[PDB]
Amino acid sequence: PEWYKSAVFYELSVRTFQDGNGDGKGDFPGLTSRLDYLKNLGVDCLWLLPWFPSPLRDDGYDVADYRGIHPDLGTLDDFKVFLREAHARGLWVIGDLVTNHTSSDHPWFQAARRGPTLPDGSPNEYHDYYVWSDEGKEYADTRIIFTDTEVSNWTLDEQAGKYYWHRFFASQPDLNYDNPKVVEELHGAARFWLDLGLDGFRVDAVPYLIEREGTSCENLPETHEILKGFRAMVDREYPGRLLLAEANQWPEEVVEYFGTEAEPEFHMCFNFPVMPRLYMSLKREDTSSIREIMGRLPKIPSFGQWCIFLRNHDELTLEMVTDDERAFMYAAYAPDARMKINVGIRRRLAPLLDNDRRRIELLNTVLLALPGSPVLYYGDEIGMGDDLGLPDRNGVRTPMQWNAGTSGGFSTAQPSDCFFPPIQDPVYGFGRVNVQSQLQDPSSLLKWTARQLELRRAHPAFAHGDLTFIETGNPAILAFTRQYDGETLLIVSNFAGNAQAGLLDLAPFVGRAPVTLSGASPLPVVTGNGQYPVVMGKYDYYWLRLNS
Amino acid sequence: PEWYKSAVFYELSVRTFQDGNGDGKGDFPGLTSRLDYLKNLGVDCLWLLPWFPSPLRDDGYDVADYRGIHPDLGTLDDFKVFLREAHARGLWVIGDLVTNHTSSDHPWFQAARRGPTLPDGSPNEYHDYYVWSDEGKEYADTRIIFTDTEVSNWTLDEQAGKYYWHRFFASQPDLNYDNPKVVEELHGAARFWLDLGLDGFRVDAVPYLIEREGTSCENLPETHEILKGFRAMVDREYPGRLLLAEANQWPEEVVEYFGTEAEPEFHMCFNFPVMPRLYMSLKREDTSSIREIMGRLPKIPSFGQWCIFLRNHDELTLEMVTDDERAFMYAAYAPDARMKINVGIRRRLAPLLDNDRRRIELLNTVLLALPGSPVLYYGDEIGMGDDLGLPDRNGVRTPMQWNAGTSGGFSTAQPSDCFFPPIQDPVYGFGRVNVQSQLQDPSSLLKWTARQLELRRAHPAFAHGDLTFIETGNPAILAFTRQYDGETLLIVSNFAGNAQAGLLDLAPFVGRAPVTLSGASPLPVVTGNGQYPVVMGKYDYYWLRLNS
Amino acid sequence: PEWYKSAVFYELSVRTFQDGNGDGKGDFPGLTSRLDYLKNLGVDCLWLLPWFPSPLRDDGYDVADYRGIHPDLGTLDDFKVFLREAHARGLWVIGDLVTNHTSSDHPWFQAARRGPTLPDGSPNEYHDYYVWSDEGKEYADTRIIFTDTEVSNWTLDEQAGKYYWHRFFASQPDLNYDNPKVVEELHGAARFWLDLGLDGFRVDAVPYLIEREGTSCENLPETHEILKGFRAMVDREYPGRLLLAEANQWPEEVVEYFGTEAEPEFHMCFNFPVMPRLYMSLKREDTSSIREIMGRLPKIPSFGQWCIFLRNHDELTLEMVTDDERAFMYAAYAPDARMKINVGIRRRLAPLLDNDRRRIELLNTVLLALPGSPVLYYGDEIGMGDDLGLPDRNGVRTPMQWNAGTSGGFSTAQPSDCFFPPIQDPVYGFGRVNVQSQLQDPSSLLKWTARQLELRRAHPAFAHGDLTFIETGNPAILAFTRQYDGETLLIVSNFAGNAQAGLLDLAPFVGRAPVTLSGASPLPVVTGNGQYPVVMGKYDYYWLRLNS
Ligand SMILES: OCC1=C[C@H](N[C@H]2C[C@H](CO)[C@@H](O)[C@H](O)[C@H]2O)[C@H](O)[C@@H](O)[C@@H]1O
Ligand SMILES: OCC1=C[C@H](N[C@H]2C[C@H](CO)[C@@H](O)[C@H](O)[C@H]2O)[C@H](O)[C@@H](O)[C@@H]1O
Ligand SMILES: OCC1=C[C@H](N[C@H]2C[C@H](CO)[C@@H](O)[C@H](O)[C@H]2O)[C@H](O)[C@@H](O)[C@@H]1O
Ligand SMILES: [Ca+2]
Ligand SMILES: [Ca+2]
Ligand SMILES: [Ca+2]
Ligand SMILES: [Mg+2]
Ligand SMILES: [Mg+2]
Ligand SMILES: [Mg+2]
Repeated sequence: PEWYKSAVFYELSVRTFQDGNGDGKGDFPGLTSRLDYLKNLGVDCLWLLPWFPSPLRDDGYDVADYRGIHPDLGTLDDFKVFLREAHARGLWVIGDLVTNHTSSDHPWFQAARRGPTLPDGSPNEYHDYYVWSDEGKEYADTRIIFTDTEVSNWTLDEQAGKYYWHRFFASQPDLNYDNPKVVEELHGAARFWLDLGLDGFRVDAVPYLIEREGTSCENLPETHEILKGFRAMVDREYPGRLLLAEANQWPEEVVEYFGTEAEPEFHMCFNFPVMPRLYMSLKREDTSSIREIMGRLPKIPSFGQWCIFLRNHDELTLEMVTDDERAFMYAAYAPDARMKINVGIRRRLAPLLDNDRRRIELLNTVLLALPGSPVLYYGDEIGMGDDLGLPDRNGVRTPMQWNAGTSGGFSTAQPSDCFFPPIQDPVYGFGRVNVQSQLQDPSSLLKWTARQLELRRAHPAFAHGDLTFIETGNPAILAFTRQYDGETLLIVSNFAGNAQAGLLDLAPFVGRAPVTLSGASPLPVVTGNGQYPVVMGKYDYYWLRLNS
Repeated sequence: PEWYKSAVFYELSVRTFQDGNGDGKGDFPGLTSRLDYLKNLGVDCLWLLPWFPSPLRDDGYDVADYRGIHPDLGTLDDFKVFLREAHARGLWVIGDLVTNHTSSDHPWFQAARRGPTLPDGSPNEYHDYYVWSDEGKEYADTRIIFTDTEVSNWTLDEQAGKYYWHRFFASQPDLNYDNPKVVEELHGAARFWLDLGLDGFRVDAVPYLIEREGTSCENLPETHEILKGFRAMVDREYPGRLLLAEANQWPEEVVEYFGTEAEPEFHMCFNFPVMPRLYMSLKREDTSSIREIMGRLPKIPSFGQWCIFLRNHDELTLEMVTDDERAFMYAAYAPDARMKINVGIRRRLAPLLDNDRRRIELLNTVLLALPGSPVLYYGDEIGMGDDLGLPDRNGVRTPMQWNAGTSGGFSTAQPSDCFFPPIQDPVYGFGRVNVQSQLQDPSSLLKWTARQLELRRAHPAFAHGDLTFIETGNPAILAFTRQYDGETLLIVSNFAGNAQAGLLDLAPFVGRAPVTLSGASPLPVVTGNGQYPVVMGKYDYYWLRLNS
Repeated sequence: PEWYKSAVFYELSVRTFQDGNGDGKGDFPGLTSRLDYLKNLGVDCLWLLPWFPSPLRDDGYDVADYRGIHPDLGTLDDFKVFLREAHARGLWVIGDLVTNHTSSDHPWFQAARRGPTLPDGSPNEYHDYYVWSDEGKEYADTRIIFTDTEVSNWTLDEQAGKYYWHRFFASQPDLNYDNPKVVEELHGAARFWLDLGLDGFRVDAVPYLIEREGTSCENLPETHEILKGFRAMVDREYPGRLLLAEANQWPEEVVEYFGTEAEPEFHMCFNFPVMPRLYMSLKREDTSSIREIMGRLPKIPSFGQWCIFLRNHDELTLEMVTDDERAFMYAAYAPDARMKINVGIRRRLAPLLDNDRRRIELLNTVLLALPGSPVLYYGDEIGMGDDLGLPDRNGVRTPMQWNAGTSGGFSTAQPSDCFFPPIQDPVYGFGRVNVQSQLQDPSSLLKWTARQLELRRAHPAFAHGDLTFIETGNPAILAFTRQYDGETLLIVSNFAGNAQAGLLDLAPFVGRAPVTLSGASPLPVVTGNGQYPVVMGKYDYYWLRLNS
């Protein structure tokens, strides 16, 4: 199969990973010096947060120049060396393609805001790069994403004397995909990096490209059409590259972003629908929603692969759960108002689970066992915390924690001069949570992650198999099979914090012996009616094979 | 009107309030020395927990003798002084009538377990006192109440070689109320205490008296009949005395336990329907469930009053809430499995609200301003915590905390020798939480409670007026009026942790000023459409009078 | 800008914070061991009370060696370790420079008092260090500061047979700043500590340096000139250090102590004029004094920052308020004779506000929201009380209360062996009020204070913004805006104990939507003419931003 189908992805932010020169900002040289770490961990493809020139009002997702390297990060030369050394070690690298909008500081908007027509009466060709309105009445009753900050998706520009559209911050005016010069402007952005050897893109905020009156301005067919065309371009000019979609929508609409066999869109999309149901189930001690929401995902094209994930650099999003499910999530996972933002909970994986390794390991094993390619968020493999004193979603973007030295090993700059402060609290600060500690610790979470990815490489059914759920007679116990190329894996997992009993419907497997993938230790042979009694300890995960 | 309509109740346990003599067990001489404190708090009626002789397998709710005083608590003489001194201070006292069942140790059951006929052939009249079955397949698919202890509501008696019935523990066999001799053993048990001057009874577990095949064995019309004859008795032989029912059922089944004007039952029932919705609304910042369960309550007889309460000696009960309501409450209010028992949450009021006085005060103001008569659980007026290392529901029955001396002022005996250990943790311990502390502190929870009761007493609409909810334009803001004898109170309460805006429908009251009950500070008069704009700070409660 | 404009200051006393060796006295080893506490609280600069050798007749403000460490506190090595550990955590430190006077035990004064001419007939260079009069009739009609102790500002030295000047205790003779050798001795004291890395100085009693006949001997131009020279010396030889002035004068004279842009003096002064008016307004429930006094303060130099404080190690000074205001304050806050001392009230914050956390929280938020940098008095963040059985102002200097073990955690010596006895009363004693308790209490005053500072960090308009008072129609409601960097904060505060309504004049902000800084909950958009109705609870603080 395709290479993204067997990849382990790792999300990181250059500005925040490793500082080479002491100025308190992460840079490409520093990242380059930590590629062995990543490769040794089991990671195949790096996804880098936006690295472009930017005023950084949205941490670099407000892009001022698509064909360069933000000075904080080094030079285009440093980037090219980084990418040569990543491929040297057999890693792929994808970047973040911000397509729905640019920074207000981008030259195109600096131009667009001079008005429709130029001092000499000739049309301003850049005015139609963005979306203007005289009074801002259009696209009413359209959802506001950054609700804690924006009262409107229209904002009046003082120089233009008109309103411009923005699905995100006001300093992030939306591009106009009804204008064909904009479609080409970002094909050209794509070519610039694909040409240098980048292996693909995470494509950002794709559901919000085209706005149409009388609709939600999400998932519009006019939007999908642009993505089909973006895929046809890459498919022709750069075979083998990866287009990955950030499309947090409900199951029926998400699968649309893969396109069809006849008309392909994305190769992979994040599985936003299952993510919140993992957390809900852990609290409810009941994995129904996991099974229900996955069952609502229609089959995807041949070339398609899901990207599975526990957390990332944004909040834990509650946009696409029901109202009762959202209320449950704030109650169970955000007991401080400060942990809420913009319809989601802005916390890291370990804090979200009360720093309980049994529960952390549990969800990571579901992450590695569900059908897709997993993506780890940087620092989650050592158990990093968060700093909710930082604004917006930056509390989960604090410096990587490398050792107990100055600034957690992130920089020789003082923690007060680092672009964000390395966490220093008594539970998750870098005197306790760092890579150097966990490399010497024989039983560290980091060592555990490495070992678990290793276990998964051994069994291609994780990467490529189907998924069939198994009845257990106990909602605390989720059980399913993964079949691929002759091998059958049984995954049994307890989402309860005490011992749980189950009776597994192993009818199709009578006469087979389940045996542990780790240590090749066999269980009683399935007999009789195949209803198989099991007991599990708290947050237990059973990775088993069903014999030939 | 009736005295229980204007009364403030207060629930305590003699074994646990005050130890007079130094042996570690609270007693009636000790309780007697604290009547002045209770008088000064603003309390009118003491409800005592079961004081009868007993092996204490359900803390005295397993009664071995309905006509005595448990030796722990002193003697029947000590009882008589206590009731003289309480009455001398204008206090009413009601006992706990454990009707549905007795202790296995009661001399009734020791006789009934010797078989249907005696060793000399004659028939054993005590056998039909309890409910029996040879195989114990009757009344199946009936709910277990103590789901964490009892596997079945039938248990084999080894000597009588049959099964007996028990809705509660196996040492608490149900009484057979088909047998009219049992109805008369409890009438005469009631008569014993009423003859001594006791002002009433709280009656225990009244839904579960009669059991019949093909029914749930709850609120059976037969059970109600027995209650009707109990009130008919008391109305005749002891006018003015009080019958109060513990009936945890859904709004439509609970009002039945009042009877009708023509056929009366209880004077008072505990308003269980609203109790869990108070907590949900605080966590959801959504006061909707309060208005809906209050709305499902049908009007009650003329003589009837609700008994409003936040907590008691039992768990917070999750039996009469939906499955999603129950699952939400576990998430929001029971982070540990230890905190759970028997479809409920075994935690004191202050721990339930994270010791946030602003929240504690809010639920109290709602407790004091809903229609009915409030009952305070002992020690919640100084903010006692709990001890969840103690079995069953004992963790909310730890000794009262009077001062910072030996065992919190409860006993001269060591904490290890007290019947329950006085709490000594750094947050709720008697070094931090005690009555001497809060009589000196000008602003303690204790003095706040005494003053809020003082303020309530000044406005009889609180105890007898009607309830009209009011539209606020914000699920977080609960607003209602109370109307009685020409007074109109307006009770606005924020259930959200941040500031909240609201538009109150004061259309009926255009032209009238609202003014504070405390301080006589008037707000702007209501005008025009009477949509009254209001802002509220976190957890704010506005007690206001609408001028005339 | 400069670091002290963003700093949160914290005032502590080494002898009283933490004893690191069991001898009952705080020391620098002990204070070093508590630095993570201050860091995690959100403190940036530690103002340490006088740490010099001294007989402690005024608790170390009678200095006897400006270049050493009082043996109670440890050695100069201990001081160096403390400064290294403070800076290693991003904490600045400043000392208390006692410029106006030395101890009578100071070597200089033991020398000066020998007479103008030594036994060998040669002159005594140290006689002219202090201020001498032959009959003590100069500067008559000049205020006595320590009115409860000192009957005159001239006292007869037994040995010199002349009169020496002292604005303070007779054991604190005033230094004579007309002698330029004196001026050099305190530039030299400054240099010593400024050379070890200390970040600056709180400068004690700076109005009273120079005395002149026919004046008040306050705020004289000759005193300001010496202070300009002190600023010049630091500006040149130690750039970036902080000079903070203690000048309790009337609003006009206070501002002089900043100097001018051309001839600079102090970087910061305490905002003494506003401090009493905060208390006046809380008792009157009328905030006009807060506005009248704030508005008599002229604009300050570019480098100027105000230091805001509620209480400190002194008495609550009533020196700079009218006779009627002072009589009110005595009536409202000094019921017992014992509570007055020298034109002022000697009580801690929490006793002053009757331990009402609502009122403690209100004034703390005004402290954090007025223009300036805030300074917290140690132990006030946990609600410490006072011991008015101690003499002078020591009642507010009792040891920090850390846990509920021996002496409250301050020392392993018994309370009766501690320099001052740690409080043990039922309301404020370390058994009820201590750090460890309040770290476990999910709702403690300590956590509140930490979180409120974090709220403040997030909005630079608090440190840096301007201030426009806003009409409300209700004197009980104090409303103002803070504008900086185009972020606009609206801060509304109720100073009364019941609900209050008002009409905010928000005309400059029509079309803006106010949202809570905590939670982002929106109030209605300002419409119409910006007359915005609000209702507030008792002692409510609305902390709002005006979303643009
Ligand atoms: O709807 C799902 C999401 C999409 C959005 N995430 C992406 C789009 C935004 C584009 O500027 C950006 O802030 C964010 O980091 C990106 O990863 C949003 O900001 C998230 O908070 C949210 O969970
Ligand atoms: O359904 C309401 C309830 C009734 C039951 N409460 C009473 C019945 C039990 C009788 O022995 C007794 O333990 C309990 O204290 C009484 O107040 C039960 O134990 C509670 O858990 C529960 O909230
Ligand atoms: O007028 C303001 C004040 C200054 C003075 N405070 C300082 C000067 C004194 C110098 O010896 C000292 O006692 C006090 O602690 C210092 O902080 C005075 O003692 C206070 O009572 C008073 O509030
Ligand atoms: Ca768009
Ligand atoms: Ca029964
Ligand atoms: Ca002087
Ligand atoms: Mg760098
Ligand atoms: Mg006793
Ligand atoms: Mg010491």
